[PDB]
Amino acid sequence: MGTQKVTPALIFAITVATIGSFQFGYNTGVINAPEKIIKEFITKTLTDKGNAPPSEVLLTSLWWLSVAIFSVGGMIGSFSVGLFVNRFGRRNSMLIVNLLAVTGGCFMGLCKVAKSVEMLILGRLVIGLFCGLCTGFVPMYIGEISPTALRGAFGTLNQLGIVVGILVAQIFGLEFILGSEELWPLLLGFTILPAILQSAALPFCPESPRFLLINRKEEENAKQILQRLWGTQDVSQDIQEMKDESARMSQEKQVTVLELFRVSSYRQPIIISIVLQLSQQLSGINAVFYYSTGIFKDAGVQEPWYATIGAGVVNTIFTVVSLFLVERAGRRTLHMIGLGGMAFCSTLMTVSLLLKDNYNGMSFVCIGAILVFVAFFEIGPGPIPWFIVAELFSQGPRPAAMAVAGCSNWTSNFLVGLLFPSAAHYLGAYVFIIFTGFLITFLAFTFFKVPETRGRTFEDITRAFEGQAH
Ligand SMILES: CCCCCCCC/C=C/CCCCCCCC(=O)OC[C@H](O)CO
Ligand SMILES: CCCCCCCC/C=C\CCCCCCCC(=O)OC[C@H](O)CO
Ligand SMILES: CCCCCCCC/C=C\CCCCCCCC(=O)OC[C@H](O)CO
Ligand SMILES: OC[C@H]1O[C@H](O)[C@H](O)[C@@H](O)[C@@H]1O
Repeated sequence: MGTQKVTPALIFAITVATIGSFQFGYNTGVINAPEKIIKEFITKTLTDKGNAPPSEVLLTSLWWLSVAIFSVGGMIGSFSVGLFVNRFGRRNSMLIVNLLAVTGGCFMGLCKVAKSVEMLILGRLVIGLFCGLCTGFVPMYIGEISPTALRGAFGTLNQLGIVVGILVAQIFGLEFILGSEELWPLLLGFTILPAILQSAALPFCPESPRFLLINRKEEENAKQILQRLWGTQDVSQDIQEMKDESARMSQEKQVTVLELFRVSSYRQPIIISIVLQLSQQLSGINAVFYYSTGIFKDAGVQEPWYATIGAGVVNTIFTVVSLFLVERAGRRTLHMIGLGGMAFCSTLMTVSLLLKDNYNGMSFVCIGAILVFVAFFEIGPGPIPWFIVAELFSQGPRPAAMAVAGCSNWTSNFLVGLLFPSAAHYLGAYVFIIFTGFLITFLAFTFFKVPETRGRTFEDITRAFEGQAH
């Protein structure tokens, strides 16, 4: 660490940033529990306005839209971060977009008294736009303000917020809390509250000193912010690394999305970045989490909702585990262990499901395979892809790279949700071998293609990619 310290100022800045991480997880998970309540609302709204009750095809379509419009907004929002972070800075970008969070949350809080299914859909679209921007803003901000030796650990706090957000959404979704016919608008409108908290706290967070020095050429301002955030007057190594990056950025054209696919020096890290996002989403994690309740039920769990909250607890615990390991073990090891362990668990889900009606006891194996699958996911493929893109690029290309990577994350998220019900319909229990195939494929890619970034400066990582490109 040299003289660099973890100050209360640093903890404060990063915690406040990860409120957007909490928003992404909360809004990802909140919609699942009140599904029947919300379909009832859709039917009652369509009839109360005169129309004939929806068929189940129509109800399913409108519910699918209510869920999926979120991912569409996330695809658009994540791809749009480059429009914000260089124009307003990283800190102010997070501040401004909470207008989206409050607006989207109000559309969802008010759709029932407005008797407006459109307002529900618009809300989920707006909150997806917000969350898409967040999933880009937060790791960029944390990656740019963390000490190098702790960039991975601090990067994992983003995923910690996501999984804490999911767990809170599951808990609030319990019917004796907010997941009731009366209170489900509050379950969705809750997202306004973190946003108000974060917006109150963000002015007191520092701008990224890398943004200030490199993008804005304010060396003295950056240096002062670094000295306070890290609790030391000696920041010469880091300042000089930033001046190196500033010199490099000055000598290369402004980076565009398309250019990331033309320049050889950028093509390797952007392929890595995109592939690592796929390895997260094409693990099937959101298919496994969402369908876990029905799988638990078919395995005999008498109260399957508490087993899914158990999965959410496991999801949180092993994010903390990854947090305390990623600087020791490094990115490669944790990510590969997660992919490999998930490969085993998804395969075991297929095997247990195929045998459980014949072999007494395999039901307990289905239950364990789901829970262990989630633990392995959070060892690496959960947290690492969200923060790794920030450390794979230097200052100039990072916003356009994270726009692309994040969009690929949301798009593959969408594609799993789009295609999984059909594949499960044809393949039954074999559907999880599809995720096994991706997991194994991406484990091979990781072992052969993903450099170790732990404890390395951005300049050192970028130089290695340029050396390879030569
Ligand atoms: C000033 C007026 C504000 C209005 C008052 C309403 C505030 C109530 C909000 C409660 C939930 C907030 C949850 C915020 C999310 C916590 C972030 C997190 O989970 O941390 C991630 C990781 O641990 C790295 O810190
Ligand atoms: C739980 C009561 C059962 C009755 C209602 C059945 C639906 C709930 C099923 C799983 C909840 C999982 C919540 C945790 C969040 C999972 C993460 C996720 O990806 O959500 C799925 C996707 O957003 C949208 O399909
Ligand atoms: C007839 C289809 C079922 C009715 C609607 C329920 C499905 C969720 C709706 C859109 C998925 C949006 C894509 C992003 C969602 C995350 C991936 C996911 O959750 O996959 C599981 C999903 O429930 C399915 O496979
Ligand atoms: O905890 C798992 C959640 O976080 C992951 O990093 C993904 O961003 C999200 O799709 C998933 O539902």
